[PDB]
Amino acid sequence: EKMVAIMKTKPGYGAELVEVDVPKPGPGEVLIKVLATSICGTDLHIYEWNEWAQSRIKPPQIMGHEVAGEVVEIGPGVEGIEVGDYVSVETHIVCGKCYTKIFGVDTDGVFAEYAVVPAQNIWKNPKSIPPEYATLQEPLGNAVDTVLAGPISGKSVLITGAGPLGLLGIAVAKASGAYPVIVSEPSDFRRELAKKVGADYVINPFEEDVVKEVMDITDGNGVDVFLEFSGAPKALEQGLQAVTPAGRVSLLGLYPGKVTIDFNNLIIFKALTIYGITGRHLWETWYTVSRLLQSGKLNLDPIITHKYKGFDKYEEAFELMRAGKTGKVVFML
Amino acid sequence: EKMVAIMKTKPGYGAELVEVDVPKPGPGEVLIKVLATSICGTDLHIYEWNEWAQSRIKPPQIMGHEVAGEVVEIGPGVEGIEVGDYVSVETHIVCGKCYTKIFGVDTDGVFAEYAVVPAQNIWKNPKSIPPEYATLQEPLGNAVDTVLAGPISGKSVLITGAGPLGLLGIAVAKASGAYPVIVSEPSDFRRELAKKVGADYVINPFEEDVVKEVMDITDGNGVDVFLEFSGAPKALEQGLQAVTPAGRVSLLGLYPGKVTIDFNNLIIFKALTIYGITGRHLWETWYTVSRLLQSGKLNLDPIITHKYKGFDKYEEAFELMRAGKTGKVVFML
Amino acid sequence: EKMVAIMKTKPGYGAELVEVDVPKPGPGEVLIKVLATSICGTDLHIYEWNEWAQSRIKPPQIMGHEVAGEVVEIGPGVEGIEVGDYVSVETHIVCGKCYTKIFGVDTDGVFAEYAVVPAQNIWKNPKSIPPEYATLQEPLGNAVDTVLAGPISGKSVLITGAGPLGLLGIAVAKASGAYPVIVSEPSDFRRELAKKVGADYVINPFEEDVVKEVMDITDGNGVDVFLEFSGAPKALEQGLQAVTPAGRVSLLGLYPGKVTIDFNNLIIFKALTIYGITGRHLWETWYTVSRLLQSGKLNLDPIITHKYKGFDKYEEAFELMRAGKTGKVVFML
Amino acid sequence: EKMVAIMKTKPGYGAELVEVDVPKPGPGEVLIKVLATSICGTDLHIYEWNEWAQSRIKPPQIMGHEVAGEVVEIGPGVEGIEVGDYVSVETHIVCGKCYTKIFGVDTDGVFAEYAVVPAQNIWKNPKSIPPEYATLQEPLGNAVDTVLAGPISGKSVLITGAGPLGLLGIAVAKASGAYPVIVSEPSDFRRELAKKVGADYVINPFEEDVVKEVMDITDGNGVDVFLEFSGAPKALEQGLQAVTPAGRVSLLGLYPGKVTIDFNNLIIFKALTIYGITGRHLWETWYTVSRLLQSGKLNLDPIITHKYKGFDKYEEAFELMRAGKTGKVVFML
Ligand SMILES: NC(=O)c1ccc[n+]([C@@H]2O[C@H](COP(=O)([O-])OP(=O)(O)OC[C@H]3O[C@@H](n4cnc5c(N)ncnc54)[C@H](O)[C@@H]3O)[C@@H](O)[C@H]2O)c1
Ligand SMILES: NC(=O)c1ccc[n+]([C@@H]2O[C@H](COP(=O)([O-])OP(=O)(O)OC[C@H]3O[C@@H](n4cnc5c(N)ncnc54)[C@H](O)[C@@H]3O)[C@@H](O)[C@H]2O)c1
Ligand SMILES: NC(=O)c1ccc[n+]([C@@H]2O[C@H](COP(=O)([O-])OP(=O)(O)OC[C@H]3O[C@@H](n4cnc5c(N)ncnc54)[C@H](O)[C@@H]3O)[C@@H](O)[C@H]2O)c1
Ligand SMILES: NC(=O)c1ccc[n+]([C@@H]2O[C@H](COP(=O)([O-])OP(=O)(O)OC[C@H]3O[C@@H](n4cnc5c(N)ncnc54)[C@H](O)[C@@H]3O)[C@@H](O)[C@H]2O)c1
Ligand SMILES: [Zn+2]
Ligand SMILES: [Zn+2]
Ligand SMILES: [Zn+2]
Ligand SMILES: [Zn+2]
Ligand SMILES: [Zn+2]
Ligand SMILES: [Zn+2]
Ligand SMILES: [Zn+2]
Ligand SMILES: [Zn+2]
Ligand SMILES: [Zn+2]
Ligand SMILES: [Zn+2]
Ligand SMILES: [Zn+2]
Ligand SMILES: [Zn+2]
Ligand SMILES: [Zn+2]
Ligand SMILES: [Zn+2]
Ligand SMILES: [Zn+2]
Ligand SMILES: [Zn+2]
Ligand SMILES: [Zn+2]
Ligand SMILES: [Zn+2]
Ligand SMILES: [Zn+2]
Ligand SMILES: [Zn+2]
Repeated sequence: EKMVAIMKTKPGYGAELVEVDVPKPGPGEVLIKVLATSICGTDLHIYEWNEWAQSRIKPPQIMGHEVAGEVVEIGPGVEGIEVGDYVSVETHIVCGKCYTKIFGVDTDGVFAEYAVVPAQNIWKNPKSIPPEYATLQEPLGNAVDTVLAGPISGKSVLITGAGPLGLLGIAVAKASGAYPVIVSEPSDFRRELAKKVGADYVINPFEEDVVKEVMDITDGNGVDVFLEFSGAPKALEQGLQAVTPAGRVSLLGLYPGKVTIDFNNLIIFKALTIYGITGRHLWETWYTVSRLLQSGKLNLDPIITHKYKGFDKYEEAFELMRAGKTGKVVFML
Repeated sequence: EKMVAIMKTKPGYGAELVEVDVPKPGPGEVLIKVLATSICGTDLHIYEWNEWAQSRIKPPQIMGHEVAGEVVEIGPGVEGIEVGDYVSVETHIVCGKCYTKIFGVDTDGVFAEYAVVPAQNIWKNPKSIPPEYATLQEPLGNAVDTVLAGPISGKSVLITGAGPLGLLGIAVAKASGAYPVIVSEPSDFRRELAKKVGADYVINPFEEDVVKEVMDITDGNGVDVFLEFSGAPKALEQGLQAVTPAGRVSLLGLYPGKVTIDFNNLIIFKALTIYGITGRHLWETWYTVSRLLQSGKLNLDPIITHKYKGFDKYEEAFELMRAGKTGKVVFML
Repeated sequence: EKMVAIMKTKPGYGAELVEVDVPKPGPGEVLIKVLATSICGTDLHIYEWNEWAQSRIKPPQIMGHEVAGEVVEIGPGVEGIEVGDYVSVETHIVCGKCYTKIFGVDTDGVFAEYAVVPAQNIWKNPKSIPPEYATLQEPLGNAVDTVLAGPISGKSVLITGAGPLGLLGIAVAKASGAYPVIVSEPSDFRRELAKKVGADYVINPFEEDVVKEVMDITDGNGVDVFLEFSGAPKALEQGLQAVTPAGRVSLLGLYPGKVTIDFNNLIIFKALTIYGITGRHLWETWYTVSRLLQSGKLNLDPIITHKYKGFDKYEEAFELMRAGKTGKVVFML
Repeated sequence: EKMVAIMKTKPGYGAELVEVDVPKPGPGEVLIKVLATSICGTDLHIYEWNEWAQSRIKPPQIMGHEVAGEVVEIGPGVEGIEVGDYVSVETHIVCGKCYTKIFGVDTDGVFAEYAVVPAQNIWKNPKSIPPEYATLQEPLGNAVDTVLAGPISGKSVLITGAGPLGLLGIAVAKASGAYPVIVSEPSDFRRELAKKVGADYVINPFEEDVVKEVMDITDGNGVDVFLEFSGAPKALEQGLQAVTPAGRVSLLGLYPGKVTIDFNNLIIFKALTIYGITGRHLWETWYTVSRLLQSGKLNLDPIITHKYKGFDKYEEAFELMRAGKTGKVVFML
């Protein structure tokens, strides 16, 4: 039995759409049939084959890691998982000995009709959640950990960056009672998506003064919460200036390099609480994500800008991403 | 200049609708013109004149404490407040020396066309918030402190009691991303109001087994959060049984007397976190309430079951309350 | 090769000192040579063979669970543990699937010269910690989770109950900067031990009014923290009355049955934070315990009232415990 | 009646020891007789008259702000304070309207035999606390807010900087159960003081590799808590590298200017919690400080390196400070 897969055949740009054997689940593994799979920034780096990918990816290897699938076969030893289960996957494979590898980065991914998954990284989904939303749970998890690092209901918020993560952040913040949610994004396309998801105010940082606008919106008090989703040094500076004294900051975005910041006046004298964010990858975050999805309060439709039937148009998909003309791209099978 | 007022003229049942002089604001006080004022359980006790009222109320005295008004005159010394300001009032008058008196309980209230208010208890409202909603801010504050005593977004919740406070609790929980929100209320009328506000599931405790139903809804895990809004001993027992181990409980409801509870198995062995709730009455809670109101996410319309024009039908209003046929009653001026 | 062991041979009172084969470690297990082992309340119940033991203990079975030992042999599969390692044991054997069995309760214990231990429940000890202190880590863990459930440095504290757990609680609280630490204990012997460990004030509840004394010590403010280590209904009532409004309570002690408490005035109106405590049994607590032991700040010497060489005098040990004439009893090998 | 005072007579270096009228307390003020007063970094800047002082100090003005005194006269309106009360002073005079001025910076200080103090900034001291320790409460408050920003008992700690604040930090951390407490300080004199206060390990950053040493002490895990008390850019970098992933950081030290930091790897990928610290100046911190002082657990003797009788040798005192040959200097009256 053969299957179609988007694979990084060798070092270099792009990828190849090929047909390989349907993998067989070994001890502690299960086989899932892919229903939907979405593309992430990490996948784009592997595609473009940058410095990062050039040092960690070992081709040939199937790409992708975000998925919504159905278990079709369970390997030896597996317990608690049955054929027919609707599932998604946690990408971080931890060892549990730390004081490890990433699914779809150090192993074959889910951009194929079927995929092998370690049983321990399986998350069961309620049948009511559509595949196109279920596949966004890993990214949603990062957004949830960023937004909910502290209290947010009835709090004013400044979100810098409206890429897919920032958009998911807006959706989580609004569903969590945040108001007003202010979003700064230079891209016209993404700034408009932010508005559609639910941003109460949007700011174009290349045409307006972010801090001034925030001060106007918050009557000079600043925002209670600043969430950094862009990775732009300037945005970090602006948010630290815009956050109210004793406010909370969550940093998810990754910068080009080191950043030069006025710690004395913006962090120390303002007595801020700053949380560095990276994926929890523990079930607690997944429980929160699942419930928010089941609640119907997450306005995700505007975020899914592209839905492809099959993997055939993969090249077009990756190109649209590089051109910054996408929110979230999903492959439907 | 005279004004109409609902006043507790003397000890006994009921109250009198009279006309008295429009009060004049003294040092540290301001005069507000009432736009809307709502009735609370405390007001009903003063009306019925029970043991509690019989020991603290000193008639004659104007009733009521929940209000939305406009400042028409500022007394001597007052700073930061100007004529024309749209405001609401914090009822607890604290001393700031503790490690005191209640507005509308130990002083004249707001069930009149005008009312004198200590400047320090004034809260300025954004002009966008309608009077009928602004007057519910004190009760909303109790609901916010109960619901938001801990994390709630993407958490399952059991609310026992759907009286006005429980209804406001449901509205706050839903706006805060809680799901599913399960409400137990024996009253058919109020149980239906709960559904209209936004309860995901409702339970009639006199016809169903609360714990069983919760277990069914949560697949045997129990709820992450239990909020007690009824004051019924049985409900407290049920919630403690229904809450997941290591879950959180917020207790607002007041019981008839002491309660007998299995601490060993329900609290200690389940490692619960229990918060006793009573009104914050500090600005932080008011900031949260104001933002949630401005967000438009609080489904308050179903809670306001009665809107009276003027105070003339006050007797009918209080009677409907005793008959348990109301959510929140508001007087519009 | 044979070894001496204190074993519950059959249903009934007492136990037998016998000689059995030195167990052999199977897959995922290791064999430790016991250096020191201490007696706990649970062991006494198994000895006395009460209702609880009569329903869970399946004789014949080696008693005891608190230990400090040295690994002498590692079973198949075991990684991270080498022969010669100085270790202690976590008693709760969890499954990791919950939203299980207890070492020394549902399995052979450590009251023997050698004992088999699941590798996953092994905790490595720094060689600087003496065996007689290392064996008290499980009980210390319960005390740490109770005392440190919230902030405690520079906080006033009321501890009810000075049994071994309460004594360990006093030691942890003092090492953590608590002051003053007030201890209520009716037993003259244990009340004196409390003073020796480091209690700043002691109260004899059968001769004095606990709440009055606390109020005198705290100038009418009450204590910031109330830790219940007795399991006595009256003590729970007194602590809830003695704790300052908005204070914190940690409940570890287990009551005879249900308790009748004034929730309205003592918990709700005082806006308390109540934590039900039961053993963490996760590494975080063990890390805290280990560091506190290494710090030399825990005054444990007064708590170890009896040190026996070998198991021969086991009957005398258990009897002294029932007579309430002990703090902590340790068997040295 | 005249009194001696250390006063900044005019712009420029140094100060003058003069005799002026004993001030009289006006409305809301009280007069205290100084028993002990200590010198702070702020006082040294006013003495040296740097850019900061050159822009905020308005001479003539009495210097100093840290004090332990006795109330000798109460002004009009004052309540709750009686002649004979042993007190200390909170330096931050807040307005309570914020979403202001500093005692001893924008007003006459306490380096005189008597001083006028706003009643609201008075803190009553237990008579058991010696004047030389009571006068260190404001600085201790900064140290407490830094150390206790999060949990610390049984946690490993790295403190960078052993100036007076860092020394007080070490004393608070040890009294709070921290272990091991690692201190990095280039000054031989201060590094030795750190050891005397109670540091478990000391590091000379100009002769050793701080991170390497921390890794050796913590077996490659890093410290649970990093407290920055130096204000040195390099120290901030080292602590962020030395703190364990998901650890906590408290920043009190103020840097020369902006700092360039690797946010991606040290804060974001390590999921740190960072607290910017500046003085609480609210009673809660004062309550904690007072109890820790009453506990006798703070090893403050080594920190007080100089005790002067009277103000006569003020010039010598300030010079010793600039030469970095002091811990804390106290004037005894
Ligand atoms: N810490 C973690 O664990 C983690 C995990 C995943 C992704 N990330 C990071 O989160 C960030 C967002 O990732 P993404 O997938 O949405 O990528 P993205 O490429 O879509 O970038 C986010 C957005 O920032 C916008 N932006 C650029 N300069 C800006 C400025 N000055 N102000 C406001 N917005 C500005 C861009 O136009 C873009 O739309 C990245 O830095 C990514 O590397 C972090
Ligand atoms: N702690 C505080 O600071 C504070 C402040 C205000 C009000 N309260 C209390 O909050 C509670 C609710 O007040 P409210 O104004 O909404 O009053 P309410 O009279 O409307 O009572 C709440 C609801 O509980 C329902 N109920 C009765 N038995 C029940 C059961 N077994 N299970 C579920 N529901 C049951 C009643 O039918 C009613 O609709 C009261 O106990 C009130 O005294 C507490
Ligand atoms: N929740 C958990 O996970 C857990 C785990 C272990 C032990 N425990 C419980 O912790 C408690 C203490 O256990 P222990 O081993 O120290 O037992 P213990 O028998 O030594 O009892 C504690 C002390 O309470 C004292 N006491 C009795 N009445 C009192 C009163 N009115 N006021 C003050 N003190 C009073 C007794 O004299 C005794 O010294 C028990 O209830 C035990 O069952 C709970
Ligand atoms: N944020 C606030 O509210 C606040 C309030 C008061 C003081 N402070 C600041 O706290 C800090 C400490 O003040 P202080 O009075 O103890 O002053 P201090 O002059 O005594 O300086 C602290 C110590 O840092 C040491 N140091 C210098 N470079 C170092 C390095 N690379 N590694 C380790 N130690 C190094 C110095 O030798 C000195 O002993 C300062 O930056 C001060 O301005 C902050
Ligand atoms: Zn992804
Ligand atoms: Zn704009
Ligand atoms: Zn434009
Ligand atoms: Zn990741
Ligand atoms: Zn994940
Ligand atoms: Zn009310
Ligand atoms: Zn039903
Ligand atoms: Zn029915
Ligand atoms: Zn109230
Ligand atoms: Zn209030
Ligand atoms: Zn034990
Ligand atoms: Zn006594
Ligand atoms: Zn006696
Ligand atoms: Zn246990
Ligand atoms: Zn344990
Ligand atoms: Zn100072
Ligand atoms: Zn060294
Ligand atoms: Zn040297
Ligand atoms: Zn200051
Ligand atoms: Zn202060």
